Amino acid sequence: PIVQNQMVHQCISPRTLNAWVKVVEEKAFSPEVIPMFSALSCGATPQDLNTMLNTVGGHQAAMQMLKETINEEAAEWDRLHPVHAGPIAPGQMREPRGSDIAGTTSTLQEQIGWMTHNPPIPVGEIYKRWIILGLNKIVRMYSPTSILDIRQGPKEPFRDYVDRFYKTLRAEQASQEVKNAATETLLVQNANPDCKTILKALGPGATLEEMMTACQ
Amino acid sequence: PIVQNQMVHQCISPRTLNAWVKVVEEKAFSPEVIPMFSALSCGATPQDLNTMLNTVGGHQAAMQMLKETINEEAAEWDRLHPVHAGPIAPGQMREPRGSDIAGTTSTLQEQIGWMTHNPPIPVGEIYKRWIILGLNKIVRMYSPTSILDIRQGPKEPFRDYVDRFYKTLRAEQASQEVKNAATETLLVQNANPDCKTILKALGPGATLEEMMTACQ
Amino acid sequence: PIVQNQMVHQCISPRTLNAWVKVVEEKAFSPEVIPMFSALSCGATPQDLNTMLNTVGGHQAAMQMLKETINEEAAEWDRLHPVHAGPIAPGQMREPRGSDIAGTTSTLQEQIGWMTHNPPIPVGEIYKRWIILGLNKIVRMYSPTSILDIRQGPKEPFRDYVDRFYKTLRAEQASQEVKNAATETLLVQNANPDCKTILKALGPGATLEEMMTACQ
Amino acid sequence: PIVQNQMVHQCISPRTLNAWVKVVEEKAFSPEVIPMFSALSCGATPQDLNTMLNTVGGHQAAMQMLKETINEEAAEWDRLHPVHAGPIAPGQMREPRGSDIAGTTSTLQEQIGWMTHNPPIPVGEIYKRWIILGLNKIVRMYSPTSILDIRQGPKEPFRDYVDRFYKTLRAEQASQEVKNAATETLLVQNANPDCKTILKALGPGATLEEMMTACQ
Amino acid sequence: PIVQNQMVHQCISPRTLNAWVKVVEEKAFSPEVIPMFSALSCGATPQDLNTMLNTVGGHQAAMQMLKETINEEAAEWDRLHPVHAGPIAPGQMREPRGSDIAGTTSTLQEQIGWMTHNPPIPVGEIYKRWIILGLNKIVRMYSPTSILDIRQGPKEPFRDYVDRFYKTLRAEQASQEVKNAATETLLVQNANPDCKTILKALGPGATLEEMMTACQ
Amino acid sequence: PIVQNQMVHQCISPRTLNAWVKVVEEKAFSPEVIPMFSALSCGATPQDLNTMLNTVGGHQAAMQMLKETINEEAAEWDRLHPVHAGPIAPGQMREPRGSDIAGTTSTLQEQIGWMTHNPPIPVGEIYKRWIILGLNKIVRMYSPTSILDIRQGPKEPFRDYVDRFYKTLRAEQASQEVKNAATETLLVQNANPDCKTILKALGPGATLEEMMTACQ
Ligand SMILES: O=C1CN(Cc2ccccc2)c2ccccc2N1
Ligand SMILES: O=C1CN(Cc2ccccc2)c2ccccc2N1
Ligand SMILES: O=C1CN(Cc2ccccc2)c2ccccc2N1
Ligand SMILES: O=C1CN(Cc2ccccc2)c2ccccc2N1
Ligand SMILES: O=C1CN(Cc2ccccc2)c2ccccc2N1
Ligand SMILES: O=C1CN(Cc2ccccc2)c2ccccc2N1
Repeated sequence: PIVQNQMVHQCISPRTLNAWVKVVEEKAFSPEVIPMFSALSCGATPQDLNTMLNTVGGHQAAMQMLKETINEEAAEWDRLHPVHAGPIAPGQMREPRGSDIAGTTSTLQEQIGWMTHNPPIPVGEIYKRWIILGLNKIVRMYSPTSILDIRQGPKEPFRDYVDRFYKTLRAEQASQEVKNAATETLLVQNANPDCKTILKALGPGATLEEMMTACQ
Repeated sequence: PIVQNQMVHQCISPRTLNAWVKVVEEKAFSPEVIPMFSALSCGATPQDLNTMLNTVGGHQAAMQMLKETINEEAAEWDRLHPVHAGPIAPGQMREPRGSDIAGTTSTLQEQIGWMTHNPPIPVGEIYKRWIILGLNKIVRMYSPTSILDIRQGPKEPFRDYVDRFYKTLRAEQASQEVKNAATETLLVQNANPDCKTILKALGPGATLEEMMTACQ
Repeated sequence: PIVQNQMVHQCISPRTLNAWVKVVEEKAFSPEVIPMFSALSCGATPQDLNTMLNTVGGHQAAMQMLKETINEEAAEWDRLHPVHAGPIAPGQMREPRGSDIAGTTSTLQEQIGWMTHNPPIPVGEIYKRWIILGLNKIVRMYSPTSILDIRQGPKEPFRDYVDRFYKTLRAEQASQEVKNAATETLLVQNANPDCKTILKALGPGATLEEMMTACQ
Repeated sequence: PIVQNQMVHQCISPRTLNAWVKVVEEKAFSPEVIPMFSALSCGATPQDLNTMLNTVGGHQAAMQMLKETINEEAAEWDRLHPVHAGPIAPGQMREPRGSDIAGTTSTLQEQIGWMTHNPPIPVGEIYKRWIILGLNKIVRMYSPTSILDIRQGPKEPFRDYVDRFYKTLRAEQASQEVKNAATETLLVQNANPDCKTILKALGPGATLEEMMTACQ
Repeated sequence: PIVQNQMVHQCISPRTLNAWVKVVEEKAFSPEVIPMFSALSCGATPQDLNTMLNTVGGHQAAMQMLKETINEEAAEWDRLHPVHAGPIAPGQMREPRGSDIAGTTSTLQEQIGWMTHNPPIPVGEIYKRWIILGLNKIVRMYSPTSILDIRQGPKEPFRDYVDRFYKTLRAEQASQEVKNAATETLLVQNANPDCKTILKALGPGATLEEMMTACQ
Repeated sequence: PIVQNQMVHQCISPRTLNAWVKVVEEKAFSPEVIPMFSALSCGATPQDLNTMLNTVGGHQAAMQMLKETINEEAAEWDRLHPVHAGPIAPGQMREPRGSDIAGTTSTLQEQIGWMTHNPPIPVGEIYKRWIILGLNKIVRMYSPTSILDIRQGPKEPFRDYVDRFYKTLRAEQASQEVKNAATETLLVQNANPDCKTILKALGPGATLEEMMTACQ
């Protein structure tokens, strides 16, 4: 990555490389893997971002969908920021293309130059955005269960049902508005008869704390 | 986080990310997880605090109650510190809102600016307070056992009973006044007949050391 | 803790937090846990000392006896160093109370101010002393076996007997004078008949090396 | 390696040495091992590159093919950059040969001199290129399965088939053009009858996301 | 310990504390534990040396013999370097006693003062010498087998016999002169008849390499 | 070791000490242990080199052959660089002897003085050379199998045979000339009849890549 002490390139650490590989091995495309990807790639160059994706041995269908997302974003970058086709000014910073941000057509030195310019051209953060957009599509793709089939079992603790409910909603990537809203509708409709009766009785404007307390 | 050598942003470490994920995996919302959360989030930006919460794959009912606690606190921040609605002074520090402290509407650069201002606007510590208040509600919620059902078994060592007693009291979050007070009342009432007889005999003003020595 | 490079606050490390939690999990209140507590808390602020104690999930009877020891010491600090009750001199160092040393009524900034004053008011070391005094009472409390029941088995190697003997004496916290003295008395009385005969024959002023060599 | 704080030699870390040995033990010449080799050898001298290859205990047929690749590249370096045969200018930088880049005929000091010259003679990066070219030949060699035998099982989830497909294609080292192209041909021909029918129906210009969604 | 960047006190690391505890748990007083003790205590203060010994939970007979060795050495230090009994010169370095070197009567600050004086009074290294002398007595004590009972089995590879032989000799702490000398005498006498015949035939002045090659 | 930030002594790390001990425990005198020894001893003083060898608990026949190799090299150093026998010039650098390089007769301070002189007297690297020469003799000694008994099994994959072949050749320490030469002779003679027929047909000047491809 690029770190302080002034802004300089540092080798990606064995600890970082290993954490990323292990999390994918243990968690595949469970949603929590995305924020972990983001955090492990703090200060990453495009090269570092390619390194972490390349070190993954499985999930090559995901990696191939991911490349499709990156080309779409690359093409929209190029549509928005076309670069003049002439030869570059001797010893001057060339403008980055989509493929330069994705690190397919840029060197580490070019990447350093952009990310440490004043002001920075933050190619690391631009590419991380493309990748995370791509990873989110995959999370949703690999979400195995519709929220509509998350229903509380006759003998299932309400807390365990809410855990499954909100885990499913996270993979299906319903926004926060739909997370706080489902609280007074689908969460209750999908509750078992006993709890549903208690939750109906509470009235509307019940916090999730109040609902969860109410169903024991 | 933000650390010295002057005050600068540092990437959250793989060691830190992994410790937090593991403690939640092993301990869920056992009370000792909260002080561990606090310590692992030493110097954290709002972004870092969101990162540690986001990296958690389970407990999504807790994470959703947590968001409710954060909105209540956000709203009370906004009620107490309203921000002028105008466009910002070029290159000047804007005042943070509830949502800026919770890191939903603030950038890392804004967060750095606040936390490294002279004097600091300590948005990291303000948000950690909201989160810990939220986590404590959850600890109490997930405390499975009333102190009233913690009673010493006929053949249970007094020390093991006191361990269960004070573990339960910690999850139920009785204050220190009620921890030092329960010593001369509920701890004795909940003791087995043999030990209760010994503890009655000691008289009042017996230290817990004295009680525990007295019951072998 | 507080460390050099000048004296500055540093976050307690994940490695430190984890070592302390694990040692308590593996060793409970075996005496060797105390010197390990001391070493893991090198340079600790009162806050850090509370952090390490708070991160412990079990042993809440011990943690509650510990608080009793800390209040006694707090009260003796207050008896010895009363603080004037007036409002503080603007931007000046207030004097610490018992509760400020125990970190219940002091901020991290106050704690830093004291421990980095010239000369230091070493609140970290004052509190570590209180805690270790408290932990030693607990070690002795949780010592399961009187030295008087440590007797060499008919077929037990003398070395294994001496190991049990001096382990017991450590938990029971006999001073060094009583450790070097027990050598020519209780160690011999508690030996098996065969070894006792050999040890009687050696005469007095036999080193433990000489005794252990003598009993094969 | 060579790192900043100015450009200086640093010992290869135990963490780095161990990561490389373990990845080869776990993954042999699975393609993801190459980008991991590249990342673990960030800032490496030729000596460091020889160190990581030498620390490998198995795969000596691979290590011997690797040496053949390195001699071919060494010979092409020498063909392109012949060095004058005279004795060197006292205290001056000699020009590197193939064998000097491969670290068989160069000292660490010479390697440091080249890699830290202004501008650098980047012998570390030149040698890493030779080695990675050699490692890629081996990956392809050790790829056990033709893409032509990757066909979706009657009851095999389309996602699992695509994973095998694109894993195989990676080991066989088909370029990106042939990865994005196989999408509308061999991936579909190799699908099971049910999915093939669905994929035929989609028409051409279907994204892999669209195909994978379409086959459930 | 005391380290450079000028000479300053550093906290003993969790990694160091844990390595020492584990090596004693795994290896007890096998001779290789002593050089490991020495290396783990690089730059140690007397306090650090007491910390590593105190963190050991077993082997309290050894720890008690160790204290006897330390008092003997302390007494010989005092016999050789008596200290004037007067009160100290305000703000001046007092001379260390045996008990000050063993860290029983000295503070960390005093220890720092001595070890960082110009020239250093190297109390860390003086105490490490006493301790290692004490640990060596214990290694020999706990050596279970006389070299005289190390004899090659009828079917035991000569290499395995030599391994047992020289392991035993190390615990029994025969000097290097007696290690290189035993080569042409006891090693051969203790060999099995077949190998003994081969070794007799070699003649004297045979290297251990030559002997080991000769016996297959 | 000795490291930069100017050239200064650093404690050998717990990580380094542990890596070396573990590699010997897992790999004994498999050839790959030597380059790992070299890499773990980067910047080592003679003292550090003795520390790593001393920390090894087994293989005392090897350690004793090793000492014989070190004395031979010590004696050749003394034959080549005799030292004047007079008393040293006050506060001046004495010349090192064989035994000073092997760290038996030199202090750490003397070792630092030599290795940090301008120019350096590189006693660390001189001793590492002696040791590695000694370790290589042992690797060959402990190589269990002649290359002549490495023959491809009727049903053994050619790749697995070549792996055994070149592993054996590495332990037997045939030079690179004999590794690249054995390719067109012994590798083919030792192949099974089927593969031998294919390899004979290829003709001479076949790469190992070509041979391995040819035998499936
Ligand atoms: O090296 C790389 C480059 N890219 C970007 C890319 C984008 C589109 C097409 C090819 C490559 C990548 C994307 C995803 C996984 C791994 C990688 N590995
Ligand atoms: O990213 C985030 C932001 N917040 C604050 C928030 C507060 C209220 C509503 C939405 C978000 C959060 C809170 C809890 C767990 C995870 C997260 N993750
Ligand atoms: O936060 C804390 C504060 N104290 C001191 C205290 C002293 C007396 C009464 C309450 C608190 C403490 C003591 C022991 C274990 C954990 C803690 N945790
Ligand atoms: O030491 C080395 C040197 N080389 C380069 C070399 C190149 C060609 C011939 C001999 C040596 C090497 C290559 C591959 C694996 C290990 C090593 N180990
Ligand atoms: O704290 C200590 C002090 N000493 C030196 C000592 C020397 C003689 C008598 C008492 C103490 C010690 C020696 C050995 C193991 C542990 C320790 N722990
Ligand atoms: O301390 C040491 C010194 N030497 C050199 C030596 C050389 C020859 C004779 C005695 C000692 C050594 C050599 C090999 C293993 C361990 C060690 N340990």
